[PDB]
Amino acid sequence: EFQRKLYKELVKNYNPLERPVANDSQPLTVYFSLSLLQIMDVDEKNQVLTTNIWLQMSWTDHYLQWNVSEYPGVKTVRFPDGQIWKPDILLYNSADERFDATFHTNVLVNSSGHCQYLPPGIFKSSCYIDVRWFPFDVQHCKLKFGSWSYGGWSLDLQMQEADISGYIPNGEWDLVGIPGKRSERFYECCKEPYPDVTFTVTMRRRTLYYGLNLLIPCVLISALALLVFLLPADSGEKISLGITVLLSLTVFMLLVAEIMPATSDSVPLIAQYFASTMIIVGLSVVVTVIVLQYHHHDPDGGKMPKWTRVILLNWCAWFLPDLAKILEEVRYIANRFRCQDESEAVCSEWKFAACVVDRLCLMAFSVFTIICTIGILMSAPNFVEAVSKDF
Amino acid sequence: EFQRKLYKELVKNYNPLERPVANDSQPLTVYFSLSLLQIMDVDEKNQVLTTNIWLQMSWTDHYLQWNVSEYPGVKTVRFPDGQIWKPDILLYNSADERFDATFHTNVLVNSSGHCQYLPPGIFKSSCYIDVRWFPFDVQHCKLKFGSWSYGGWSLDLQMQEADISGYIPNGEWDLVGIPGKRSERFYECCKEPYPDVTFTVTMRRRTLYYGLNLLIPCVLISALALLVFLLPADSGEKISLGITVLLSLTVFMLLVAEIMPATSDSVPLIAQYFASTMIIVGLSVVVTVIVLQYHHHDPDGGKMPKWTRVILLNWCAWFLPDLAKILEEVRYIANRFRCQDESEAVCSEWKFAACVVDRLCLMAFSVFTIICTIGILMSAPNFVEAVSKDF
Amino acid sequence: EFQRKLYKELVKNYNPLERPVANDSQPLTVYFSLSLLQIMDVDEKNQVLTTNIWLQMSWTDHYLQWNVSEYPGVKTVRFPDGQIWKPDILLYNSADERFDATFHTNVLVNSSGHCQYLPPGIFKSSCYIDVRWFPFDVQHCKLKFGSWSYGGWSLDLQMQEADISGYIPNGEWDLVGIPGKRSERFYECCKEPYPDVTFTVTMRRRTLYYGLNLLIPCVLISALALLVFLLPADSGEKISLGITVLLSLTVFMLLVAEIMPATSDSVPLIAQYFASTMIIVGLSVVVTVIVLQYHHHDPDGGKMPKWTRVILLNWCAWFLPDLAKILEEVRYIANRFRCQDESEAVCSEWKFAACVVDRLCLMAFSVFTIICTIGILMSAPNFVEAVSKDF
Amino acid sequence: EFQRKLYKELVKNYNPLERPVANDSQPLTVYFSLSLLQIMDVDEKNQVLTTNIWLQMSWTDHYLQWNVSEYPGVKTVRFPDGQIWKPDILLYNSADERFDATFHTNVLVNSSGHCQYLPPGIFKSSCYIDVRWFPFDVQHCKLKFGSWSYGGWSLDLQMQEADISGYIPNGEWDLVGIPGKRSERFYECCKEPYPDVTFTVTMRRRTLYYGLNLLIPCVLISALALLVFLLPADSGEKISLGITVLLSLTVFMLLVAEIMPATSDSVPLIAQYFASTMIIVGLSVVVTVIVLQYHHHDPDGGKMPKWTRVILLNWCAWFLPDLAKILEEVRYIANRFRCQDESEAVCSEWKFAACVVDRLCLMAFSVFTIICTIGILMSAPNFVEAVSKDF
Amino acid sequence: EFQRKLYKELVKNYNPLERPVANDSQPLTVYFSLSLLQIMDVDEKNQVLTTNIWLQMSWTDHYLQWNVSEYPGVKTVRFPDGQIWKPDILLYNSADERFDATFHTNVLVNSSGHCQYLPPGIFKSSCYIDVRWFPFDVQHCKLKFGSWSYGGWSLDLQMQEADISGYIPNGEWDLVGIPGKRSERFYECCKEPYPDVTFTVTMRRRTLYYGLNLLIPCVLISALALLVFLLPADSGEKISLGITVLLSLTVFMLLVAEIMPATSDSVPLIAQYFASTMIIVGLSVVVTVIVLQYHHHDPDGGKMPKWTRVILLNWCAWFLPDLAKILEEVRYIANRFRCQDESEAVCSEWKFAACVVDRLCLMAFSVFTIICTIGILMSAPNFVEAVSKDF
Ligand SMILES: *[C@@H]1O[C@H](CO)[C@@H](O[C@@H]2O[C@H](CO)[C@@H](O)[C@H](O)[C@H]2NC(C)=O)[C@H](O)[C@H]1NC(C)=O
Ligand SMILES: *[C@@H]1O[C@H](CO)[C@@H](O[C@@H]2O[C@H](CO)[C@@H](O)[C@H](O)[C@H]2NC(C)=O)[C@H](O)[C@H]1NC(C)=O
Ligand SMILES: *[C@@H]1O[C@H](CO)[C@@H](O[C@@H]2O[C@H](CO)[C@@H](O)[C@H](O)[C@H]2NC(C)=O)[C@H](O)[C@H]1NC(C)=O
Ligand SMILES: [Ca+2]
Ligand SMILES: [Ca+2]
Ligand SMILES: [Ca+2]
Ligand SMILES: [Ca+2]
Ligand SMILES: [Ca+2]
Repeated sequence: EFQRKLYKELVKNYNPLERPVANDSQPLTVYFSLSLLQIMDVDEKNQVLTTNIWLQMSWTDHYLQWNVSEYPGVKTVRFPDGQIWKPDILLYNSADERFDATFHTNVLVNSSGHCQYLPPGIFKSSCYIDVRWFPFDVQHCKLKFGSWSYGGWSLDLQMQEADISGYIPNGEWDLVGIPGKRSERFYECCKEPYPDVTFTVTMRRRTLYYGLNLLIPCVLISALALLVFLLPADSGEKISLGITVLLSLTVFMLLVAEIMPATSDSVPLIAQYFASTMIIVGLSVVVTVIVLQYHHHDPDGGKMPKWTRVILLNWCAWFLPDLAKILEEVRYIANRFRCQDESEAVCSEWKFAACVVDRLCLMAFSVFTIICTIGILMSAPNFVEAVSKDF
Repeated sequence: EFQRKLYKELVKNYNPLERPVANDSQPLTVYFSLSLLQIMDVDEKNQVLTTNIWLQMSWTDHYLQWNVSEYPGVKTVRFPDGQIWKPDILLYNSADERFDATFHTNVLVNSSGHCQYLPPGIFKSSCYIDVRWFPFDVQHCKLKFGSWSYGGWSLDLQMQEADISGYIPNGEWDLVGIPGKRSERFYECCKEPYPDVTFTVTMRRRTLYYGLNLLIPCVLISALALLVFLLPADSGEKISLGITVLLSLTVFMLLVAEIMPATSDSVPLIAQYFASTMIIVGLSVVVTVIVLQYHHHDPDGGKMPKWTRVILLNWCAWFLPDLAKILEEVRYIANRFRCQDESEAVCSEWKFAACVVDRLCLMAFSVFTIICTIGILMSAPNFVEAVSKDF
Repeated sequence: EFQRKLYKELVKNYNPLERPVANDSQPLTVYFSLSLLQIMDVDEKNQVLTTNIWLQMSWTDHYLQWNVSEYPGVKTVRFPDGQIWKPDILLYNSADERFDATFHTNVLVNSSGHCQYLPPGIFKSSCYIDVRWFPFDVQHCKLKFGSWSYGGWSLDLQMQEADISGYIPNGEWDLVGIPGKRSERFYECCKEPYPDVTFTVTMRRRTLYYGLNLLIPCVLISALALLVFLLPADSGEKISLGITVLLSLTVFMLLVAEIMPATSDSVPLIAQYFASTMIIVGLSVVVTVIVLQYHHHDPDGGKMPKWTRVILLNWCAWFLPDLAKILEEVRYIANRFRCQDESEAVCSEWKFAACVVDRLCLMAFSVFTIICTIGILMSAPNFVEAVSKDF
Repeated sequence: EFQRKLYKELVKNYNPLERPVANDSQPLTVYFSLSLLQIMDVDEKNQVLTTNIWLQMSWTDHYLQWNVSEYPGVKTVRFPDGQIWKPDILLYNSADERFDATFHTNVLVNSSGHCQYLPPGIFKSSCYIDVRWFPFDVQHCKLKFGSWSYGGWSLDLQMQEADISGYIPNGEWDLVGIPGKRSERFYECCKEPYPDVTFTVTMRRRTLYYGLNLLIPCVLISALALLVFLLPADSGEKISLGITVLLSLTVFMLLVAEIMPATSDSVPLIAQYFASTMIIVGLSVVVTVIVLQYHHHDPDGGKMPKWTRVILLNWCAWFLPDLAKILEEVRYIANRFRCQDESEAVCSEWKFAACVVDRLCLMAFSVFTIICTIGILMSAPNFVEAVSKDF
Repeated sequence: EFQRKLYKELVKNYNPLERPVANDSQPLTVYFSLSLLQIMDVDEKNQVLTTNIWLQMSWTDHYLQWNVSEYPGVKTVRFPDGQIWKPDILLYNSADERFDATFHTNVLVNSSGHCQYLPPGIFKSSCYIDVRWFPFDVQHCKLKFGSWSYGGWSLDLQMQEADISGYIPNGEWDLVGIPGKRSERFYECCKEPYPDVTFTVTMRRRTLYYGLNLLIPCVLISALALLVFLLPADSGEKISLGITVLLSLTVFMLLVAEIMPATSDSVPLIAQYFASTMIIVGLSVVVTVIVLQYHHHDPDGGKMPKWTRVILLNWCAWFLPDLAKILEEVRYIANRFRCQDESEAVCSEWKFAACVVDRLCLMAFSVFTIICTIGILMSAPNFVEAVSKDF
């Protein structure tokens, strides 16, 4: 009975289009804050960040002042979108295709004339994502808020501390904080200045999934490709293994390339690792070809180099009537056998050379693989941190 | 003729913006309920739940009271969205990009002044999905409803029992119930408190599809990889089989990783199983390399260890003129043959050692595989339940 | 000149919110029909049906009655959405995220007061799809229409026969008919009853695509895997073939699982077929291992079982001075040769055993494959029908 | 100053809901045309066509007539959507989920009372796509326009020639023309007739991409699978090659099936080609098995057929004291050698038979492949055309 | 207090529908500019460009002129969408499905009557993308702006220089500039002319990602396929390697075809490279078949060509009582041995021929591969530029 009379009274001569103030040349103060319920999702490929937040706008209005004595028991009044005045605050860097995801909600007012506006939102923003240290990476995403048609001479934004109290953990990221900052900028459009409020979300990725799904299989594959050397040449399965491994590695590179963005600013870590692995395996294939070349060789058809063989041997050693016709034919067959034996002995020497080559290159490749893996993974700053918590 | 007159009369001096009550300081009561037609879908990857429900809001209005004697035969009247007052009840935890999926429908009123509002909706909600026990998993999804600009001093929500009578079975989940709960919370925004109504859907996954599509092939693949040992070394297909199996297993891991979320909170069961399988197969490859190492070996080039061979043998046994020239040459060839025979015998000893190694490691790996499979699958609490119904 | 005057006259004292009738307590009659232009699409995975239809609502209005003599030459008048009264008829079981796809169009009226409303629509509906007999399957999809805030005491729905005259063939389904049915239900919300109109679309899938793309390759793959037996053990390609076939079959199972829903209500046919095929091929691999076990075997190292060999043989047969030194050495070498020959003969016996095993298991597996394929495909009721038309 | 007065004057007593005419019983004439800027896209799978066009509606209005002498210098006036009357012309066969993609724009008027309305649009339409001759295919897509609530007695549509002057080439299709046609139809809804305007777009696909990406690899794969015959049986790589080729072909069939619709109306060309290729390769595998069967064969274990061998040979030929003990033992070993030689000779005969089988079946399969490829590709009507322009 | 009075005064007799000018026949001037914040994304497949920009419209209005002395301290006033007049400027070539992505914002005015309108937007445009030189490619995308219902006689567009000051680098493209141009066109719709403003964005792709992900593996694969020749025929892994490589190359072609559009206008570079690689590898397979044909060959079964062998040899050379019975049998066995030796020697000659063929074709294919790679990659104009910056 009093609420109705008050509602009649307030909009007697109102006009939403005016900035409500006692002095027309004195700027108005608006307190702007953010509240962050959830980190909905992150997309590296498209470079977008989806978040669920509540804005918080507060400002005092002169006209909507009423006395509590004449109107009893009524403390708070509400007004919808178009009936009163609201600041047209919205996101500068959006990717929503509608550009304003705010669900227009009510406005609360109390006798002094204060006014609150907490519009929720599922906001999409255009971060700049970097993968120089993927998966051991930390990301900085800035949300930039400000007014559009109102400037410093006519509006004045002041920042309050954000709110992470209701924050719900995501399960794929860790939140340090969302520090805020105010600035005044000078756009090449207009005379008067324009302020802005920037909140810088810091996130750290939890690496258990990407550590138990990518890295461990990669190291195991490298181990398997190292294990090829020991397989003796007699078994014909010496090179099918390596080629199958390379095909598997190619599949793996497809997988990882799908889940990463195409940024040419800086080369990523995981790409360095994959490149090293493929080069190592290719050199393994080449060495294996050399080995099978030495192993199969006709002693009578060819000969042997000197310097190579002697150096190889040194390195290995340090590391490790009618009766007359009868006689004639028997002599012949025995000589045949002796020649065969000598040929076989030379072949055996060839084979020993092949085995020593195998062993030497095996040790070399094991050392190279171990060193490269360790160095590449140590290169990441956050590694020491990420392994202490996630594991 | 009377309907028209009533409609004229009721909106003579109405204003939608007022909370309709006899006493302005006395709070209003609103009865809120839910009805659940269908569980539209669930998405583990994005962690979202899509449901089809009918809200149920009921409250009494003082102004829309009319006498039935003067207006005859008219019992119920209807009012659209903006003409009368409605509570702005909406979902707190939404993922719709429009944030309010409710299809604004009519409002029904009867002479006492009671009012009903049943707006339907395809609601999306941000559950927290867990896969610690996938596929034998049970999920708890909470839907949180409440008002936005109205508090306890001005509105009072009371909960009625939900409705699963019209529920349509999904074919991929089982519904236990949707218990509801009321609470009062204190947000770091405002002085007065705010209530909320939370419904906790419990779902259990039916495992026939995921049991006949994933687990059975995995066990069969492990069996095939066990069957490699028995393949004798003479056939060159001893290691191509295992490597092909590993490539297939990698493909399988791709498949499963696509259909699972990237949560680092806790390691999942199926990942434990896959890790065990890949480690087992890798050790199988290594053992096979060792076997082919022993089998192919030059007796004259090398020798044999003692402790290893004797222990191996024990374990196996418990488990299982010119005429003179003629004579000279004949003597020579016979001695050659005897030496060849001795070499062959030593080679045979090597081969027997290889076979016994094969058998021993085969039994060891069979035991390990069986034990690990059984233990990993027993680890799931719900297993005993899920196998009784689904199968 | 007369149209304008009529339009002025009709809305002189109108109000869209009243149910237009002579008697306020007498219910109104509404004739509701459907017309079906196209079956836009079907999605098994999400269980949705997308259709293009035209509603048909007809009802008489008392107020919009005018005399044709005073207003000459004007027969039909039109009214847009909010100016007159329309029944809020909409789909009960929708999946559109907007929940009302109807494109609000005009309303036609003629002097007696009759009114037509044909709003088009691309409607999405939540069918219950079943794949127990895929691809030889028939589907029943129900569209449920009714009013929301109007009941029997205040509205009365009557059904007319649907319209398939304009129906456009799809190319992937066949339409039998869309029988309609009326019912009155009692929802656990309200006192008065509520009617509903349900149209049951029946569809049959045309199988040429899925018969020439899935089944034929499957049978050919089974044939190829049968052809492995005949490959003699000497060629080392006896088991690579089968394993490659199994990998291909796994790929095929991936393909089919992608295009099918995850319903645990009932096991599907195609899954039965695939399971049978994989089990058959696995037993083939095992048999091949056994064969290569017998073929490669040292006669001197081991011996032979009796019962197995004799039974195998029976089944096959039914189915199919210095001179003294010279003499000594010659004697020795000849004895050596004789022993070698005997060993070779025993080896030949082993090999013959392997070949007979091959043949027997080949026939067994051919019989099993043929019988299972024929039985599984006959199991489908619609098969006899689907092969008469589609092929 | 005059524009304002004119705008006041015109809407003094207007009502958008009336059909504007001098005579109420005389029908109105509307000139309807289309203009086609771009062929946005085509989707075979869903059977949809996305286009960018400008409608062109023209009609004369009686009320908006003004004298140019009293109002000077003002020639054209503009009116937005709801202020004046417009015909509710829209697409009959749409797939947009909003059903009317027209961007409501202004309306232009000139003193005589003529009125223009050119609303742009990105229209989606439900073509009927056919792939009987893919990729050498020509497509007919019909766009059907007409009014909804206005008939012949009240509206009269007349068609003007379309406009392809601004047409922008797509790069994946070629446009012949868009002939238009008018018709009057009799829907089973209503008494009065209803006209319609149908434009029939004709498109021809440019085949360079699909000719250099699909066909050429297919023919090369068939060539490689032909090249298997020449590989001699001694090299164990005779059947791995063919099976790998078959796996590749399966992958290719997956690729092509993804990019084609599931229409069972008629079998497509590319499917015929793939079926022929797979059957050819399967018979190749079978022949290879036969060859390896003959090549490996124990002469003593078995014998040889007569008719087959003789016919094969003909076709090939047309196409292409103590001393006594010493003597005894020597006799024995020599007889042994002679028997071995005879066995080897019989084996050689077997091998020659295998080689001749290889050659004969090779020529047969080459002839079959060439003939089938040529015939299948000639079968397409448009082939001769498509190869003259695209290449 | 003055703002309110001014707002009352200005809209006393306003009408948004009039073009505001002193003279009704004199055209109005509008200054149009663009500002470019970000290049959101590019899609080659669908041929679309997504950008984030700010329009800039400026024009003077006669009615909204007020004196600053009477109204003190108020300099700028604001007006929302429908209250005042705005030019309906929008994109001609759009792909948004809503066709106008502009977020309608306020309008700023100052006493002289000047008016600004800066509506932001995430605009989608239909470029024409070309891949003739992918990845070393430069793209020209034109954005075409203009008015719809207003012409030269009634509106006059003038262009200001664009703004790239706030431009944010993308990380996948480089921006040269966005030159603008004005034109007057004559559409086949209307009498009066219509202007337009076209901005031509130039972009250059940064190639590090596509250079380290595609090209390097391709060259390594070609190297591996070259390395097959050196593998001696004795090892049975001579052709499995090449076929596995071809399968990998097919997978790679799938990958690249997915990420490229299906434009038949002109053949692309990367396709030329892939075609060359596959042809080279196929000829490699054929050569390998020839080699294995010569290597395995029965000397007694056949003979040798003359011209081929002699030319091959020249090119290689330039490049690089009872006792009588005893005697009889001994004679026999010795003759047997001699014949065997001669056969073996002829076989050795065959094998040497095979090896020389291997070497010659190896050098030929290495030369061909090197030349083709170098020539194909040099063919790109931008290559020399792109390698200087990106690397
Ligand atoms: C109306 O709302 C304002 C906004 O909070 C209230 O003003 C606050 O009052 C408390 C009480 O001492 C102060 O601590 C705060 O500093 C005040 N706000 C600000 C921004 O300074 C006010 O009390 C409310 N009630 C009335 C009747 O005005
Ligand atoms: C108003 O618009 C109409 C529509 O075009 C104009 O009428 C055309 O005038 C030309 C000039 O001779 C004729 O060739 C056309 O045939 C006319 N249109 C039609 C549909 O017949 C008219 O000139 C314009 N101006 C005025 C003042 O009416
Ligand atoms: C209102 O806005 C106009 C638009 O800029 C202002 O006019 C500009 O004034 C400066 C000052 O000398 C000139 O350099 C510009 O050339 C003017 N604009 C144009 C388009 O020529 C004007 O000063 C503003 N204030 C008032 C009171 O009119
Ligand atoms: Ca992510
Ligand atoms: Ca699921
Ligand atoms: Ca389907
Ligand atoms: Ca296409
Ligand atoms: Ca791109």
